[PDB]
Amino acid sequence: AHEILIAETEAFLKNVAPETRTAIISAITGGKSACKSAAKLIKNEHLPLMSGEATTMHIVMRCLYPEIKPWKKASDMLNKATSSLKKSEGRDIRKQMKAAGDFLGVESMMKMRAFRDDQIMEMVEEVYDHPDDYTPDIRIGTITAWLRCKNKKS
Ligand SMILES: [Mg+2]
Ligand SMILES: [Mg+2]
Repeated sequence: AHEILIAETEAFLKNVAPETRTAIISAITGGKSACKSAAKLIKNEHLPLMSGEATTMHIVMRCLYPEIKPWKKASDMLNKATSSLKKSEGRDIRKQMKAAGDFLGVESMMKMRAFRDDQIMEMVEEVYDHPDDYTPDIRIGTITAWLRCKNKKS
């Protein structure tokens, strides 16, 4: 569903410059080495992105290629954003994510269970903190659904 992911990332980045957006999108669709390089560029904050835009893009990139190490700024952010969740609540979310299977499943899970922002964000934290615990379909689906949610507020 990486095609839909790319589309949502493009929309998420609509307000940045072309070359810049083009540089990011071209890299993330350019293979593992290209995406890795783009993630390093992102975390070093050389591009003129807002803090939230940079962390969002690093999450997208690590979700695509989990060999990319975690950026503390993004990691810490997801921790704070979900700090009010009981461990039991997160346990339920892990199971439900897995059972969701793919993008359509994950989107449906978020909507039909009327998830709060913190619950959505716990799904994103699961894929960012523990990408290897989830299939590519779940990682991409979760991040796509998350980006779709944000873009609908634009
Ligand atoms: Mg965490
Ligand atoms: Mg958490």
